[PDB]
Amino acid sequence: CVHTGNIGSKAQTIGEVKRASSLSECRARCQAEKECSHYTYNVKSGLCYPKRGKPQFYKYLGDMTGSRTC
Repeated sequence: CVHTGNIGSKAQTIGEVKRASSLSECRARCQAEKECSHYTYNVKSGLCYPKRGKPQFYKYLGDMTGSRTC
């Protein structure tokens, strides 16, 4: 649900990519958008990708995709 994985999602980010100091932060960033079904937190650059709609998973080292909430 919210344990790293290193999987990126090709699902459209619901807005501008905001950087998050933690994956936890990016979770709250997803909790913000009602459309957000999951988020891809790129821990590597520290970027948070709150993503809407259905997901699409790919192997990206650094991308932690939390399924919105666990």
